[PDB]
Amino acid sequence: MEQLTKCEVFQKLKDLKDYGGVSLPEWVCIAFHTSGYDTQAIVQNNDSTEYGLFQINNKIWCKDDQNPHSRNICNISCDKFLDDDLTDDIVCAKKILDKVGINYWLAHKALCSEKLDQWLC
Ligand SMILES: [Ca+2]
Repeated sequence: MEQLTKCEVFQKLKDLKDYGGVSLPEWVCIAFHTSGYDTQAIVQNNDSTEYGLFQINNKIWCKDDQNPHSRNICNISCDKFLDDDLTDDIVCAKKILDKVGINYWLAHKALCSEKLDQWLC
């Protein structure tokens, strides 16, 4: 695993600032709640696997050995979301937000609405 600090996440996610109207603090909050800042996090379910900081699934967003019949919307191999370069992770996160919305990560819960200044570095 590779856990980052809150400040490292803040700096690394700069390019997501205000994307879709989501402020930087919200992205950091999303990252904390999604993978605890672990860029190598992998979570398995019966029919799918989620990868990295943004926990992008191999059912619709990326392709891996477990599911080669993935829609591969982000057109990339999931293992790409397990390294130190968040560049492609960010490119794909924007698509998820554009397409499904912030609830891909929040699941209808208001986990990143109050005291947002707490997620600032
Ligand atoms: Ca990456």
